[PDB]
Amino acid sequence: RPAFCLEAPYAGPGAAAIIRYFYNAAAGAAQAFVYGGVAAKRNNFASAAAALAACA
Repeated sequence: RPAFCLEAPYAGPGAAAIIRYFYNAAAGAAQAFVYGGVAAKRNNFASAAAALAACA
């Protein structure tokens, strides 16, 4: 499992309210989070499926 899959989700400083997915390693699950539209980190995916494919 890539190390970035352990990062906490990062909304960043933007003002958009975009639904994105992160891998929650403790939950063994991809979960939705709000991304502000800038300054993304790597644990940040378009869908649950893309999160799981990278990290599960």
